[PDB]
Amino acid sequence: DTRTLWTTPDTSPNCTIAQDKDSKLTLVLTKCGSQILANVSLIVVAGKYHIINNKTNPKIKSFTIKLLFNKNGVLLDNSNLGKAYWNFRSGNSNVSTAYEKAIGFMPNLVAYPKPSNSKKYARDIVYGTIYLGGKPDQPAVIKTTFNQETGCEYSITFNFSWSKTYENVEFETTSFTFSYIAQE
Amino acid sequence: TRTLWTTPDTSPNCTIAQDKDSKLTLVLTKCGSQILANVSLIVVAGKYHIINNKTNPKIKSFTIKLLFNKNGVLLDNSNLGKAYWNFRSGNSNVSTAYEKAIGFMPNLVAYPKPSNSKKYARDIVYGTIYLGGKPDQPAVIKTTFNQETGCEYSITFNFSWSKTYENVEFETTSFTFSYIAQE
Amino acid sequence: YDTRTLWTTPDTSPNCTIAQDKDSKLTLVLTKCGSQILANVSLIVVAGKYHIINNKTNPKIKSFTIKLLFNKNGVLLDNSNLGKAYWNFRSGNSNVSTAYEKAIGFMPNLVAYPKPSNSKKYARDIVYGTIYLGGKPDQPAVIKTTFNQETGCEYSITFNFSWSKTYENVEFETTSFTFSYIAQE
Ligand SMILES: CC(=O)N[C@H]1[C@H]([C@H](O)[C@H](O)CO)O[C@@](O)(C(=O)O)C[C@@H]1O
Ligand SMILES: CC(=O)N[C@H]1[C@H]([C@H](O)[C@H](O)CO)O[C@@](O)(C(=O)O)C[C@@H]1O
Ligand SMILES: CC(=O)N[C@H]1[C@H]([C@H](O)[C@H](O)CO)O[C@@](O)(C(=O)O)C[C@@H]1O
Ligand SMILES: [Zn+2]
Ligand SMILES: [Zn+2]
Ligand SMILES: [Zn+2]
Repeated sequence: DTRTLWTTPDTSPNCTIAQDKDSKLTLVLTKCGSQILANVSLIVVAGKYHIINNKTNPKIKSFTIKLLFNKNGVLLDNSNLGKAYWNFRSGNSNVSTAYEKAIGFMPNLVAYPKPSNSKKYARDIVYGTIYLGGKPDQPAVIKTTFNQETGCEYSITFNFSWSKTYENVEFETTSFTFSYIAQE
Repeated sequence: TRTLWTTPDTSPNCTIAQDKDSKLTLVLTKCGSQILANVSLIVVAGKYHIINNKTNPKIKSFTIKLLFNKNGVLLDNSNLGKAYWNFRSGNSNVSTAYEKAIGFMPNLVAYPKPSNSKKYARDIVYGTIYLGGKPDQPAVIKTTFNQETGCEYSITFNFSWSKTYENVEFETTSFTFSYIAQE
Repeated sequence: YDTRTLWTTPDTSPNCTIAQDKDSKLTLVLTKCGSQILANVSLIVVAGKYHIINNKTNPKIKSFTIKLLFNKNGVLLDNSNLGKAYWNFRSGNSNVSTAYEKAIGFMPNLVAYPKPSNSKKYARDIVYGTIYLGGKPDQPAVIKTTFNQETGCEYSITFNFSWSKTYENVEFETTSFTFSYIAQE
């Protein structure tokens, strides 16, 4: 109702992009009535997307992190984010019990409809720019899409892409804030 | 009572050039002293539906105005229609039109009404939305608080672009901003 | 009395020292929404070095920083650029009668944004944004907000204002920027 659904703010890897637990996705979802206030950042610690080099690897330009939810708002097992520490805040960590329901934290289906025969509108997307290493001249685009995945009831997906040729740049980002209309 | 919105549907509610030619999706959530705001626009017909700058070089901007009285009631003078601007009830509105919404109005000390005194830029918020969800099609959304005359409160959205777009449908991604509330 | 809001008040009375005493008004509003702080910021320089920007006359004037430093209790330290006099909890459009003793719930989270130490420094304690001088679209200036990266304090929120363009006689008064950060409690 007014609680926080988050990933914990530690640096302990909780996310799988290319290989297992290669990244820490810090995501904090806070319910303010009909809108959800969201704060996001990413640290890649290992694998394909850890150290970006577009001189040696020119085709590594984008990747996606998917969060898939069922009818009750529980994170599905096939999401990129691990189910382990995706829960309500208890202090600096989480409560002992994994949550039953989080429908109030899901994106609104009327505002952000699933793919169908009807006309797809752009309002289910939010664009933002974060910066690698905190450097102002190293931007990367974060594209957030609501409810556009199949095999779920609700989805939040993060697409990270860049158009610059980076040479040995560690992929860890500044933080970005956005919001979206809630289901309940 | 914590949310003022246009309804999350796609039923056209806004007049830019011709009558009801657009859908302005605006949600205002009260968070104490600040109002969390989320906004997108879909133009369905008329002058600003399919943008062609190579045919029409002058069509580069337009403004949607919301004008309020002392009680925070929307005026029929505004670009957005009064019919579907109300407090949240599920995925729709309350059956009765609201009487007072001063808590949702932009703070007068922070954003003063037009007057002989100095005008500061802090009553403006700048954002970038994208047409058709395409990253290579940016358009500027300029939000201004309490800068219209003939009303007590106002939130205006100015859409502008500097790129030459050919056959591009004006339907936008969402943008989130906030402002200081009157009470 | 509103304990869910820490602000400078939304007036235009100089409260901040960048180059000379009270040369600016920093309007900052911190609204607590559970474990996230919704923040709203703008800057008006009224006098001194950074008031009227002329980069043709003064090529090197391209940046400045406004620092807010806090102790263990979340009280603003006097060596901060922002004056303590009107940094308080909200009462109407003004502040409460007496200065606050605690505001830990408004401080940046320490696990999320750790104090300078021997550990690996992560970029997530930075929020980048762009505001505009005079409200003109062709006059951008980058606002860089960093959490808990100053030494000599327990908490800190710093605002670095910088620009790349050569501005000639431009009054440094900005549009508003909204962001959020994870709260300590
Ligand atoms: C934080 C920020 O806004 N950075 C922007 C920078 C800076 O204006 C300059 O590098 C001066 O620091 O310019 C860019 O064109 C770039 O480098 O790709 C876009 C980027 O978004
Ligand atoms: C979402 C986003 O930030 N898009 C930006 C794009 C993309 O960086 C590139 O098109 C790579 O896809 O580049 C622009 O110069 C453009 O096309 O006008 C600015 C625009 O704001
Ligand atoms: C509000 C906004 O996005 N302004 C942007 C402007 C405008 O697109 C053009 O001036 C057209 O008015 O273009 C810039 O390249 C510039 O002038 O430095 C970046 C700046 O951020
Ligand atoms: Zn690393
Ligand atoms: Zn259309
Ligand atoms: Zn001045």
